[PDB]
Amino acid sequence: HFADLVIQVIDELKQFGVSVKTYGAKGDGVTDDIRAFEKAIESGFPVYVPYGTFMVSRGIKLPSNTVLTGAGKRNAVIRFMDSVGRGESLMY
Amino acid sequence: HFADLVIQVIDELKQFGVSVKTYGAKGDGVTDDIRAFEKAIESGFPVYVPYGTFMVSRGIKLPSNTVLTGAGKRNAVIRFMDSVGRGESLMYNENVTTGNENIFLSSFTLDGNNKRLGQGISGIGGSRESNLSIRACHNVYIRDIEAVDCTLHGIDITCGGLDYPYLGDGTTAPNPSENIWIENCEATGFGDDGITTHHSQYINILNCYSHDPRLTANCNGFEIDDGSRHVVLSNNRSKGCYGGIEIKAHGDAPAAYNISINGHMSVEDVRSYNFRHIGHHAATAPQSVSAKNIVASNLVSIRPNNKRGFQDNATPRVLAVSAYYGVVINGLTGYTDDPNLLTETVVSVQFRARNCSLNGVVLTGFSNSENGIYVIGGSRG
Amino acid sequence: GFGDDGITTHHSQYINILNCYSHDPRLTANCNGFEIDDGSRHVVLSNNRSKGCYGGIEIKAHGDAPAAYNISINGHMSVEDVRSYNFRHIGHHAATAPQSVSAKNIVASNLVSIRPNNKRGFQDNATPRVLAVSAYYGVVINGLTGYTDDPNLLTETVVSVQFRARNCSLNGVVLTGFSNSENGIYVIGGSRGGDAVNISNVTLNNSGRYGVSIGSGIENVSITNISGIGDGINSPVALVSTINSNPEISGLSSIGYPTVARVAGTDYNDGLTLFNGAFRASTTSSGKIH
Ligand SMILES: [Ca+2]
Ligand SMILES: [Ca+2]
Ligand SMILES: [Mg+2]
Ligand SMILES: [Mg+2]
Repeated sequence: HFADLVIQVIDELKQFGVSVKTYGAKGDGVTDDIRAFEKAIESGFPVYVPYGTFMVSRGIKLPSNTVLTGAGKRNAVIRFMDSVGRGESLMY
Repeated sequence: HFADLVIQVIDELKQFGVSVKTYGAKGDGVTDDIRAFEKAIESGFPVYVPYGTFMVSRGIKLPSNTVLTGAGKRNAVIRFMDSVGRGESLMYNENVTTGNENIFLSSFTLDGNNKRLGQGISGIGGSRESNLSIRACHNVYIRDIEAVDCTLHGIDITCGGLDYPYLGDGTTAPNPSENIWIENCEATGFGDDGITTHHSQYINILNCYSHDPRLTANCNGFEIDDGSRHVVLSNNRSKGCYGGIEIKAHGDAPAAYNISINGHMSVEDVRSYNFRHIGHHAATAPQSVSAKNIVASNLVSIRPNNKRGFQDNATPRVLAVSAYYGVVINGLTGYTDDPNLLTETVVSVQFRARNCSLNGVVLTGFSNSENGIYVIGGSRG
Repeated sequence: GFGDDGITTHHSQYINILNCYSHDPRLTANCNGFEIDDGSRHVVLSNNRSKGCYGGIEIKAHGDAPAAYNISINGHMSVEDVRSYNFRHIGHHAATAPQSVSAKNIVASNLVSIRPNNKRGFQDNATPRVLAVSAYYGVVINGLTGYTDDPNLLTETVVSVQFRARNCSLNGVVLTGFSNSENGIYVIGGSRGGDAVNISNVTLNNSGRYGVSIGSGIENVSITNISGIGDGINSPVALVSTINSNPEISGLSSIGYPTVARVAGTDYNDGLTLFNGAFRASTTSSGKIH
């Protein structure tokens, strides 16, 4: 309960803007983080992606005027889950 | 005791991955932070380097699949301590013999601290004592790195082993580096060459800047040396060096072949573009079996001179081609405001060189040289 | 590890693709490192690399598509691809087929093709090329280097201009190591061949049994400054070869080729200087010249 206050101080500092973990992203290579992304992008803020394997169950949609910068190649990873259907691009 | 909890919350957030300060790095310009680095890299996490002068007592080894990104040039600085011995490169890959894979180095200064050794000293032998040394490695991406005060090279790409191999001409050395990318990097105050390749293939050197070497020998801004092949150099700059770009080899080495230059600026160098194969220039000497294929465009040579007296005061050149077969030059501009710097020959093709195309050349200001363009004849012309 | 193409454009304009790296596709169809496809225009590609693909860079279109036009390449490295640089317009190659109204304008510099091969068997084992130009009008190439250490990978033709292609300039070309291919540079003639092409400042280091080859029925080709070496070639024939007599030729030299020039079934063993059409030299003024 203590760490959550420290986190929510940083999440309002917005060093890179709004982090995607602020909206409930794990990036643990298992958890479906799709809803965290959609929320972060529609907020109107530059979305940042820190370290982790951010799994996804459906394609990430990108509206107008979006800034999406991560921590690097093989650092901030975005992946489709082993049970995603057909017809969608990972990012579009 | 309170701050330590706040820190250890952030250290688990991993905004850039694991910070190097998490493992006990100070970056205060005094503390030896070597153990903090080694721990961070072996953790399997992308290591981040924040602000500070991160001192070191021995060379940083880099295993396979490492991401090492800092806070920028002249921001995240890595330095050798005033009491480090001889025989190590500031940063280099762990497996010296068989190399490593998938290394990514971004946004930091590397101060080799050659200053500590005294005036006019270079590497003790082989690829040893560079600010960065990539040996026998596959898929290496080097970005936004500044290499200052270097013992040997700023950045060196080579094959397996600490010594450079000399298997004669027409040979291809074992364990070569492969798929290398070097972008936005800077090399200065080096002992031998700013940025250099050996016995390695598939390399893009882009938008870099090598300048102002410490010494007076074969001190080239960019040197594509022994055994090198399939290299593109694009939009780099060199200044105050002997050769702006040198594509050569030694006698007992195979010459660099299939090298491309997509634009270059050469400022106040001695021989702005110098291609040759040492030991294959004389008439009685055996013919090079390796010195082939150079394509160069948009070459700029500015104020070529030898005021610093490189290579026993070798005469200045905008371009010199020797031994090589198949050299294509499209669009070359040589400019000088001082006619006394170059007096012999502005451009020359020589020493057994064949199949050369000079197309679209502007040479101006060389109003005191004997020859603009000179194809030398004679016994080995 | 892609299914179709590494990096690709369609029906879009104003694009800079810079310092990228597309390689090693999963499949075996039209798997190109970079593919500037249907409807594309005004694209610059600079200092990219491709490896282990079919086409290193492909600028094409499909039959029912307009061809990519006004495309620039400011340097490229193509490693172990099948057809390092492959330009065409499918459905506009055959003689009876309608002429492309879209396949125009390609400018390319500092092109590097390394070890072109088809070991993986792309496109029904299509024959390897350093460069292949088809259908397109107005192709400029300045500074091209093809290199191989293995002569068996490419055996047919190192460079070819074909399938209704027009207005092509090959300038500053070094092809080496292709000592087992039939042709270094080949402008194919015949019913749907290439025409209106300039080949200048070309050095062939053991590359092609026929160094430069011009097919039948071709009206307008210019060949200047070609020099070849053919010692290490398996049974070399001619440094330059031309089946008809109306290409123009100057500045030919070679060592190791039994014939420097074969033109209209005639050996010119130490080279030729040939101009066609009205001629005038060292005169102040003139009227009509047939
Ligand atoms: Ca040197
Ligand atoms: Ca395709
Ligand atoms: Mg060297
Ligand atoms: Mg397509």
